[PDB]
Amino acid sequence: AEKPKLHYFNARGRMESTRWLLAAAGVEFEEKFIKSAEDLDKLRNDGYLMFQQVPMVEIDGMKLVQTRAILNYIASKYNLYGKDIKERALIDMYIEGIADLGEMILLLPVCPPEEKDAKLALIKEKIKNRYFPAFEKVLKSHGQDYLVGNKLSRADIHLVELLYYVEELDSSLISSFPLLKALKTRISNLPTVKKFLQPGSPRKPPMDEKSLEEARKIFRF
Repeated sequence: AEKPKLHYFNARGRMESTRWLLAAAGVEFEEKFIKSAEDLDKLRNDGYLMFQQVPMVEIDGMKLVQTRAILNYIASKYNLYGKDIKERALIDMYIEGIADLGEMILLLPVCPPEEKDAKLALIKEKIKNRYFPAFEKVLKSHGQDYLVGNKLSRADIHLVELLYYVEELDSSLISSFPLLKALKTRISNLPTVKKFLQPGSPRKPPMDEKSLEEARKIFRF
């Protein structure tokens, strides 16, 4: 069948968790990078972006926009979304907390510089006091290797992706959560994820100053 095609900037941004999810599911995909304002204008004008924004993923005849719509579909299609309505509820609750914290971290770079130290301070405090205790509590409550249903789900993938970003930000934040460390290690050793973490995969690097400043110019934001 049609191989999924991801339209995004050549950057992590809002497409990276989709790259993680597809790669962890063992699904081949290709990428079409938006290099210029002209590239974005053309996708807009031609009608392929419902709300004039990317990420956009072509999969199974559809042109999907909205990160959560994209991820929701992929997770169902490849059975990473639980076995029933009640398991989806747990997965949804888990990954929405991950998304909330991920949104903060996602936006720290474009945070105005006079307010950036306090944004970071607050982020670190929510990690140690709100989010990391909540997932450690889940893992300790059942002691199993996966967050939900004793079976790999999107929740494990999204969580461990976030754990890598939190390491980039501050290695010490995970130090008092041994079950999160153990999750990160096990998920990273699943063959599909291990390959995704090795060089040459579609996994994207952190944004750097040159790349951010240049893209701020090209796309005026």
